[PDB]
Amino acid sequence: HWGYGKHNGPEHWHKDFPIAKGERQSPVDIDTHTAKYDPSLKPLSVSYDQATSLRILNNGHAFNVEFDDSQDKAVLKGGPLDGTYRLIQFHFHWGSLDGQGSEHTVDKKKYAAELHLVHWNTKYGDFGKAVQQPDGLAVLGIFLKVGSAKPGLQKVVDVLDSIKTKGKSADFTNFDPRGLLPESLDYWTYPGSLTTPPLLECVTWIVLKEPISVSSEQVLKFRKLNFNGEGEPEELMVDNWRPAQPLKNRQIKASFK
Ligand SMILES: CCCCc1ccc(S(N)(=O)=O)cc1
Ligand SMILES: [Zn+2]
Repeated sequence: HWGYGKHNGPEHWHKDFPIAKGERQSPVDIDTHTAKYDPSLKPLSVSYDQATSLRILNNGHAFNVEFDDSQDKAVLKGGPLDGTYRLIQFHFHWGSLDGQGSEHTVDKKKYAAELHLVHWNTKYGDFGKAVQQPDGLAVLGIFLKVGSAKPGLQKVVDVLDSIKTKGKSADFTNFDPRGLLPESLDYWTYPGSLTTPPLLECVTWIVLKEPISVSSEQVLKFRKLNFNGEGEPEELMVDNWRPAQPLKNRQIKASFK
């Protein structure tokens, strides 16, 4: 029954998921002055040209755009990563107001939202086995700020009316996630965790420095989704973000000088 409310939110999660107080939890604040350029990072490769989206689902916590990950169709390689990581889904976290919503922060700045493109390490065969490994997942995180509209987001925005409540899904084929990227692939990276229960410490985080701009109308439509199921009291799906967690014994590395 975890969620984002006062009675089931991030400050309660540790009771059922004690790893919430672990040594490599996410998100974190990215102190840009302390992060260090790492010459050992290889070029990052986002290869999404053959992506096969399938479906969009309101899971009661966010909405996921799901991909066919039965072959190496959309993959992430390079950067800090060893081997090949296959795209399985993306989703967002967002706020009730434009001044909050991101999970990672940059010098304590909160963005209006944060996109997570979730990938699993193909050496482990399936996502469920990958999440049991310290290098099982790679999540590409992209900040959203409110300004001009992001054209490649509009197809997502326009289907949300059909998945308003928890458990609803809709066909979402032929969506191109390349339309959600910014121009630059400059990034910060560090070892962390899933940001929702079960909070497993299996993620290499790659957080892009350049945000994408989305319009006020686009993010307003995110905020019309519901956490609740159909026929239940309406609880707007807003503020579905975990705050920054202690950095502990970690260093954030930058891909750029
Ligand atoms: C075991 C199922 C895990 C699903 C899940 C996938 C990704 C994230 S996030 N927000 O990108 O760290 C959270 C949860
Ligand atoms: Zn996420």
